[PDB]
Amino acid sequence: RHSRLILAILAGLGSLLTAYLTYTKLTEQPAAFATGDGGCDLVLSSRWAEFLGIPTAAVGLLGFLGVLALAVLPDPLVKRWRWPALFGLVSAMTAFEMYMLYLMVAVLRQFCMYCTTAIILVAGLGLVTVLGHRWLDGGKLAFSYILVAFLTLVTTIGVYANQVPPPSPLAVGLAAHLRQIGGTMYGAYWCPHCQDQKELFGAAFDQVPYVECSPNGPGTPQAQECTEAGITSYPTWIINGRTYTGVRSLEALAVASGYPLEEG
Repeated sequence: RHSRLILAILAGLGSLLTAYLTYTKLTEQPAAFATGDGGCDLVLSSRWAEFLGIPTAAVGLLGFLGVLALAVLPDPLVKRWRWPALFGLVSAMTAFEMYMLYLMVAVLRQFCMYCTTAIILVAGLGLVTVLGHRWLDGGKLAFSYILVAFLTLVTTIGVYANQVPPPSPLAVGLAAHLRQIGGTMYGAYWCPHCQDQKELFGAAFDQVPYVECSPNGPGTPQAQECTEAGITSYPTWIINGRTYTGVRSLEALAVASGYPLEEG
């Protein structure tokens, strides 16, 4: 009943998923499955999927390679520190993953199988670590978690708040011009490319006239308003009667919008 073999076995698998989720991003190859419009295509290609410059998969590698090491190292300065070390580490791993899951539930509204697996794997770990050895302290486990979780979440968010810079400075100037001219961007929410186009503006985009094209996601016919103006792919800008395809630079959009760029 008590075992740390379920640890090394899950931690091994965890290591492999993470390993070639990293190898994928790190070589920019597509994920073995997906590319079916949004999904792992959006998720993996979105920001967040990188953490402090490296792949977030690569972060999860350190996690899954940590938990494996502890589980596989024989009882050594670890005998005393194994089952607390394992706990703190896995606590962190569950916390991170709940925020990742949150990202998918809200503020991506999209899911990834490779990412879901990760979660379930860590959920297997979380069960095992709690039930695979008891201190029967109760109060400390409940505390220790709430600490580590709070420490993970604070750092995690504080890294992802570092991820998006201010909408500066024409980013806001243009978003107000587009709002006034009525130049509109048509795009999906599941579209990675549109997310990129949204990225260039930053928090300024909230002014931009946007038309959500598929309110019911992938595989379902697009909203009428998009089919009326004659959209095919995303993103599409119709600014001043003229239509423009794909992502374009703030400079390129300024030209299409009649915004006066000044450098003298």
